[PDB]
Parts: sequence; structure tokens; C-alpha cells
Amino acid sequence: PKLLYTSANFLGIPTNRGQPKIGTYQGPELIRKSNFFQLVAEDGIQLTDCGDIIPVELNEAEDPQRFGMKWSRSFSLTTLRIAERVEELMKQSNKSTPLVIVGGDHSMATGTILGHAEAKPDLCVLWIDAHGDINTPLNSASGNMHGMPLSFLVKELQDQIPWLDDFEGIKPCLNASNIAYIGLRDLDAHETHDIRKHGIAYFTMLDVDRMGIEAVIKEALLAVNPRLEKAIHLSFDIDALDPLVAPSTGTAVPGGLTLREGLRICEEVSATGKLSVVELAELNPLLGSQEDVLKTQSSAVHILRACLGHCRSGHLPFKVRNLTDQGIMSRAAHMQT
Amino acid sequence: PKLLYTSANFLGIPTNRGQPKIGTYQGPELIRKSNFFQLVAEDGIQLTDCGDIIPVELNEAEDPQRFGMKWSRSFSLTTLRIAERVEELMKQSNKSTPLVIVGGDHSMATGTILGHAEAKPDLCVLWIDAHGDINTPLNSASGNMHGMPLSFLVKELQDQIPWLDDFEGIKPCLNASNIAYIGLRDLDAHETHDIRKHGIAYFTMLDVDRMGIEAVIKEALLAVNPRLEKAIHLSFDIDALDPLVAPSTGTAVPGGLTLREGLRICEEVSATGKLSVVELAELNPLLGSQEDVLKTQSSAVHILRACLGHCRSGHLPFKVRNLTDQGIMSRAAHMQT
Amino acid sequence: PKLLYTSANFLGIPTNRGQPKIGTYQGPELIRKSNFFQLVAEDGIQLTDCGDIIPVELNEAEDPQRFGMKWSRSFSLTTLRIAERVEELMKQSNKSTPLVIVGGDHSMATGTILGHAEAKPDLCVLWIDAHGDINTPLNSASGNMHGMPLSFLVKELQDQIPWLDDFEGIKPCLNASNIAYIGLRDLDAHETHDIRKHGIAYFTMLDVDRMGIEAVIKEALLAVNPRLEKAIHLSFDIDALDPLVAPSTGTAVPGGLTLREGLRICEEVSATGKLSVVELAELNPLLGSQEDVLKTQSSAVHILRACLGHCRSGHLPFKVRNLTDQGIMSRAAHMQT
Ligand SMILES: N[C@@H](CSCC[B-](O)(O)O)C(=O)O
Ligand SMILES: N[C@@H](CSCC[B-](O)(O)O)C(=O)O
Ligand SMILES: N[C@@H](CSCC[B-](O)(O)O)C(=O)O
Ligand SMILES: [Mn+2]
Ligand SMILES: [Mn+2]
Ligand SMILES: [Mn+2]
Ligand SMILES: [Mn+2]
Ligand SMILES: [Mn+2]
Ligand SMILES: [Mn+2]
Repeated sequence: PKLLYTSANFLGIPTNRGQPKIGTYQGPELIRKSNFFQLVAEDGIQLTDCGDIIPVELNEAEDPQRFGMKWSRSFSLTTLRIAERVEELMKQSNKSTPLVIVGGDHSMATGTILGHAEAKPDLCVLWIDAHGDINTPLNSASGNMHGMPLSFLVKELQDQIPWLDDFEGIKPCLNASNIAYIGLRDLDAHETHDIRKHGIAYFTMLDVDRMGIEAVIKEALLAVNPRLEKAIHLSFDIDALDPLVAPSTGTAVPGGLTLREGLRICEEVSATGKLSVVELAELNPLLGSQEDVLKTQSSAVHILRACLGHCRSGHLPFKVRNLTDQGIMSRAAHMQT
Repeated sequence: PKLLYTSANFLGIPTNRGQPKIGTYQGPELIRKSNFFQLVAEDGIQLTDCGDIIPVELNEAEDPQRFGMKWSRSFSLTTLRIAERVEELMKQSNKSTPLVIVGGDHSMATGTILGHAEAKPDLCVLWIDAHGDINTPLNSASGNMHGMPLSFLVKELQDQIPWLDDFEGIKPCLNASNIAYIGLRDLDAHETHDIRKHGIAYFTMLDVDRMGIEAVIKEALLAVNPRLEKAIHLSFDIDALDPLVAPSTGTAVPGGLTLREGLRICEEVSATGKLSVVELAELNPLLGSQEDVLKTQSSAVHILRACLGHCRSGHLPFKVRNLTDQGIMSRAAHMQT
Repeated sequence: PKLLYTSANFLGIPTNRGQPKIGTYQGPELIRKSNFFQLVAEDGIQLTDCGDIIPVELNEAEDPQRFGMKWSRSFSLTTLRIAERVEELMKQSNKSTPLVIVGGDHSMATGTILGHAEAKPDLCVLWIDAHGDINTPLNSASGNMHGMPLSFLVKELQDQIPWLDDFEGIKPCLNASNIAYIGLRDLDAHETHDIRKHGIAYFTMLDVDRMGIEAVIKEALLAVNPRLEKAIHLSFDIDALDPLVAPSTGTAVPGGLTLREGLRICEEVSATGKLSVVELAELNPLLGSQEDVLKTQSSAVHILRACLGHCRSGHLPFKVRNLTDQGIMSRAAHMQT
């Protein structure tokens, strides 16, 4: 057998202040509960559990609304804390060692990318999501941070981000030409404006319907990593998949990716040999029935396994078992006498 | 932003005598209950609620079976009543103003098309359905009117329709060359005979599998509206979609259209700028679980929004919010000092 | 109308010793309970019920584990019993008469193919499954016979099958070049080794994603029956279909075939005019909710109907009903006076 990645790191980030629905903090445990670790090992990969990042959760009286944003100071404090740990993990392993991150709501992405970009500043980002998550604070109708994580990272958008002192440590590390969306089907108007204005590459479900997922992946990589020179940060919101496949998530949107389409994305990104960080966001075991949570867990595991290099086409055994070395009479041997 | 249709009309038709399962009369309310109106408004479209048509529901003793048909006199009386109102609405708005109609079982289609054809006699019809709904009375095994609505409209079939005095006002206004089916997977034998005999264009799920939905739509329009000269009556039976997507309907048939395929049909028809009337039939909130009804409602809303011109690719904002006119210090401005 | 097959045989095999989960013995009854027979008749086909094969179910004390295998002696005794009956049925009908077989777990396949190959030795096999079912006894982690049925049949694998006296009657009748897989997504490593080593044709879900089901079917037939000269044994594991479509099965694996893709396989194989035996395995009415069992039953019926030649494009009536021979006044006739 052969493997692009022979070892990987696992990191849990139970962020739950990016959106009002409680349960995303149970995200990392939902994956740890599963047979994910067992399965990755059987594929011949050494997965090291790097524990969980403790997010900063201020008391409501310590964190009033600022510019409509909810839990903004918790966000800024958590962001920096994420960035510090991710940077350490990335520099420590600097045939690479991918970081698998499990959220947690998507607001964590500001921290992960920032820390990732501090170790590999030339990275590109593949954002798999039903939503843009690129609302700027004054344009956000909800005030939820999981809908704004990209806006603090994109240089071309900094004249639309309100200055806040606790936000100074969060320096924009992304050019608009380094991001590519796949799976969009619920963009806010101002997101659509910014995405088109600054030429951010995006492939919606409409594009997936007209082009096919195979062409979309090829075009997404062509746009942000044309010669596979750049490290890849793969940000995978679980709600990019259709709700029939992953119902246990906060903002489900019908008409999403099939599990197979999602797997194709991960398999292709994995095969570049350039997967640096994969993050899975918006898992919420407190939403839906037990069967719903089981379905969502199952989809998450298959997706993450795909990122680490698992092939549906099969894997060769690390040692071939021969029947005669075990001194056992085979049927072929019996009739030969 | 730009819009093909800037205003539209909403009309409810709670027909429930076209089929034995009670609940389709709650169809229009299921859509009114939803956020459909709110969402259409946010897309920049003025939706006017034109109320509901009161269908004629005779007492069983007033409406005995005739030629196997159930509730035939209720059908004829209701048909004419539908036709009168639809004609008024169409002539009143004669950049068009589309009519959105929500049923109600599919027997209403005889009335809507008749009234529509009275204002726009050169119309073509796109029938999205698992079934032909073109059984002639003596060939119908069930005797349900929702399985015969097209047969009273097609000129080439009038030698197969039993003469009834109360049916005189229902004059065939459709040539067989004006109809195109998409989504068929449960045709009765005599429907298959008539469809092939008179050269009615039809694309079954088999065709969708072998050609892809994109080619099917193009071929369907090519067959009945080759140069986008004709107004389009879009008759959308909800059971055309797969039961996994829309379970709350009377005659569900496995192996149907995905939500995405259905959306593609509506998006393309909408983009012709020729959508005159869109009708959605066979919603039944009294079938299946609450989650089933929620799923069916959700699918209906996304479909109808697609007809009115909603793009999954995003919509531009009607006014761009600038951070400096609001007199707020942006991060870009702060560092520039 | 026209029909490739005008008559067919139905045979139930309630095998339940190939896997630990009880309920697959209720498989044949689940199909008999359905409207399958009624529907096949309406398509104009004479289905003869050939009853059920009574599988051999030894007492645990009579059937200890041998080489890790569970219920191996029950397997060998049952296999021979299956083979004897299938051979009789095949020679008896030797425009062919297809055998429709309903399991029962997939361990029955050793018996059916053996008996089938005894009447038509030049047959090819189309294996539709999430799994290879080609584990050799010493390589099997589970020791379940439903995971090994193919290994006893493939000549190239006989040096990997442990000699057992009760297994002598089971002679390998298949060359590796006569088998083609469709739908694989959960191969064991040693299966992957054997499949690639001996050049067995296989198309995984990855292949289905990149090629499309239409190309996969064409390539599968090209590999094992290039000129439609060989009779076809179609072995269809229900878990080849996605769990959303067929949840009531023992080893469900996400990311499977849609119902439409499965139907395409059956429709194409049927259209060769070379369908000799179709078997449906792994139905288990004791797994999942009532709605789950209903969904699984429904999928099974549509699949089997497709094998017998049912077209979603419609069937012509065996006698056209004219309105005037019945002495009834048509609307066309009324206005003509
Ligand atoms: N426009 C919405 C987008 S929410 C999407 C959140 B997510 O992608 O993380 O699930 C908002 O600003 O809250
Ligand atoms: N052959 C059936 C067709 S029923 C289809 C009804 B509908 O398309 O409206 O759900 C019949 O005549 O009742
Ligand atoms: N590797 C597994 C495969 S089980 C597949 C069983 B079946 O295809 O019949 O559902 C085993 O040896 O038990
Ligand atoms: Mn999202
Ligand atoms: Mn997100
Ligand atoms: Mn229908
Ligand atoms: Mn209909
Ligand atoms: Mn299987
Ligand atoms: Mn199997």
C-alpha cells in the first residue's frame, strides 16, 4: 500500500458562542465517541489526539453587544487562543502531518486560519458551506459570530470592519484570491455583493447542478491553487451536506450536497498531497432525534476519513496471508493429490 | 439588482374532490403559514394575495357517479368557477405579472388552464408530475378526477370523452403539441397509448437519468416553446419530487426528482421571462408526520421561490451599506493613522 | 406491446445462518406480502411461485466453528440443497424464463450460482453490493458466511480455501473474468488484494461518481459479456442501495446507489434479453421502524419489477378501448351534429 499522509493530529474546539443554539460544544465528543479513531488506524495512519482547546466564554455582563455582534469579546479572546495553539501545532510539524479539527460552531475558523496562516502564510482556503460566513458586523442581521468569521480575515474587507481594541491582534491574513466556496445556497445580499466585488471564487449548488461536482472541484483548485504549490486549509461546514444526510446542525438548508459529492471534494483535496488543515464545523448532537444524530455522526466520520486519504476503491493489506505458511491444507492442494 | 418579474399574484384553490384523501384543501394554508411571503418580499417582489377560490362541493346525493367518475358535477361546476376567476386575473394584468396558484388536488388544473387559455390562447403547458393525469373517464380505474384533468383540455382526445351536458362549458383549448411532461414514472397503459399516439412530448425519469435534467429542460422547452414566443403555464405536481423530499402527498412514487432537479426546472422556466402561471398541486398536510409535513412545506416554498426568480447564486442588495457614511471608524481607517 | 420475457419463476430462500442478525428469513415473505405479483401480472407477465427452499439449520452443537467460520456445515448442506433445486428449475426451462430469487442473506449465492452454473456453465455474474463478499475463511474477521459466498466459487482462489470434507460437493464454477462488481464502498483489505490480483472487474461508488451509472453499466457488461452471448446471473444485495432508500438491512453503508441508479442497472441487464437469474439478498423486515421496512420493501419491488422488464416510460395496453364500440356518445360526436 501507499499513503500520502502517514500521521495526523486531532484537535477539538467546542465553540458555542458563535450561535445561540447550544450543543455544538459537544461536537468533538461526537467524533471521539465514534469509530473514527479505530478506522483511521486500520487505514494505517497514526492519529495523535492533541486534546481540546478551552474556548473563552465570558459572562453576559462582561460581554455586551457591540455593533450588533453577540459575544464579540468572547470571540476575540477565543480567536487569539485558537490561533496560538494551531500555530504551535503547525510549526511543530513543519509528506506533511495534517491537522484534523472538529468544532464547534464555525466562528472558530477565524482562529484556526489565523494560526494556520502564521505558520504557512501562502495558504489557500476551501470553504465548503451552505453560507458565505463573510458578513461584516454592520451588515449582519443576526449578530451571530459564526456568520462573520471570514470577514475579519479578508484584507479587501477591512474598511467594512468596525474598529475594536480587543480585535487588534486579529490581523487579516487572507487575500480574496485565496478563498474558494463550494456548496453555497443561502447567501445574504451583502455577502453576494462583497464576494462578487472582490472576485472571490465561488461555486454554488446551481454551479454544481450545471457543471457536476467533478468540474467544480477542478475549477475551485484551479482558482486558488493552480499548481498545487499552496498549503490547503479545508473549512468544511457540515450544513453544506443535504439535511437528509446531516440533519443535526443549527442552520440546515435543503438542496445540499449528497454525501458522495462531499466525499469527492475531500478525496480530491486529500489527493493533492497538500491538505494542511481540515476543520469540520456545526455538528450539534442536541438537535434532532437519536437517529438524526447517528446519521450526522456517520456522515462526519466518512467525510473526515476521506480527508485523511481513505479510498472507497479499497486498500491493500500491509501483509498478505498465505494459507500454506500456516500449514493448512487448501482445497487446491487436496485435489492435487 | 435586476428582476424579470417585479410583482406577482397569489391564489389558493383548496380542491379536495379530485381524490378521496382529505387534506389537500389545507394546501393553500400550508404555504400561507410559511415564510414564503416574507422571502418573496426580501427578493424585492411585490406579492399580492388574491384570496382563495371557493370550490363547489356538492352533497353526495347531488353528485352520483357518471361513467365511473366520482364527484364529476362538482368537478364541472368547480372547473368553470376556476376558469372565470383565473381569466379575470390574467386579463387584469394583460415584464408580466405571474400568477402563483396553490392547490388543492390536481383536478383544479382543468379550470386554471381553461381560464388561462381564455386570456392567452397561444400558451404552452409544462406538466411536472409522476403521473400523466390524462386518463379519459372510461379508461380510469380509480374514477378520481385528479387523474383526468388534461383529457378534457386536449382537442385530439375529444372522441374519447363521454358527452355530459354540464361539461359543455369546458371547451378543449389545448393541442397535443402544446404540452410537455417532465418526471413521469407511473403512467397507466391507456395514457401511454394516448401520449404516444398524439405525439405529446414527454420526458420520464428514465429520460432524466440518461440525459440529465439540464438536457431534459432544454428539450421540453424546445418542443413546446422553441423561440420563447408562447406564454407558459407551469403545472407542478408535488409528487414529481421524490417522496424523501416531499412525503406529504396522496400518491407518492419512489425514484422521483431531487429537490435540486425540481429547482433547475423552475429556475429555467422562470428565466424565459415567459412564466405566466405557476400552479402547485397535491400538497396534503394531513399525511405523514409533523416532520414529513415540514419537509414537504419546505420543498414547496423553495420551488415556488424559484419560479418567481430566486437565485441560489445570490442577490445583490438594493442599497450598499458604507461604514464611513455611518460615521464609524473602520479597522482600515484606524491603522491608516 | 412487446416483451423480452413473457413468463418468470419466483423462488424464496430464507437463509439466516450467513449472518448473526435474525430476520432475513422473513425476506421472501416481505416480497410476497407486497403487490409485486399483482404488478408483474399487470405488465403482462406470468409469474409462477415455485415455493421456498428449506435451508438446513443445524443445532449449534452439531456445527462448531471451523477455521473461524460460523455455521459452516449448515452452509455446505444448504449450498448443495440450493444448487440442486436451482439446477432443476433452470434445466426445466432450458425468449427464456428468468428465475427471480428472494433471500435471505447473501450466503445463499454460493448455492444459486452453483446450481445455475450447472445448467448454464458459460454464465457471467453481475454482483451489485456495497461489499465484495469474497473473503476467504482465514481472512474473514467476522466469520460470517454471507461475507464469503464468492470465494468458494472462484477457481483462482482455491489455494486460499481450507479443505473441508463436507465442502467437496461445492466445486468452483467461476473464473475471475466472469464476475463484475457494481456499488462497492466497503471492501476488506484482503478482498481488495484478491480482486486486483486476479483482475476481477469492479466499479466502486467512486467509479459511479466519476463515470456516471450509464458508463459503469456499459463497462461492466463489456467486461463480462461483451457480445451478449453469456447468460447473466444478477446478484443484487439490497445494501448496494443507499440506506436512505433501503434502511432495513443488516450491514448498511452510507453513500450508496440511488434508487434510480439501481433501476438503471436492472433495466439495462433486463434489456440484454440475457437475464437468467436475478437474486435479491439481505432484506430484513426485523430491522428499523415500520416506515423503514415499508421503504425497503418498496425499493425491493421496484428493483425486481425492473429486472422483469418494467419500463418507467410506460407500457402499451393489450387492447385499446374505443368509446363508440361501447355505444357511448363522445363529446366530439355530440358537437358534430
Ligand atoms: N447570514 C447568516 C449566515 S449563518 C451561517 C452559519 B454557518 O455557515 O456557520 O452554519 C448569518 O449571518 O447569521
Ligand atoms: N392513474 C391514476 C393517476 S393518479 C395521479 C394524481 B396526481 O398526479 O394528481 O397526484 C389515476 O387515474 O387515478
Ligand atoms: N467484510 C465483511 C463483509 S459483510 C457483507 C455482507 B453483505 O454483502 O452480504 O450484506 C465480512 O466479511 O463480514
Ligand atoms: Mn453553514
Ligand atoms: Mn459555516
Ligand atoms: Mn402526481
Ligand atoms: Mn398530478
Ligand atoms: Mn452487502
Ligand atoms: Mn452481499
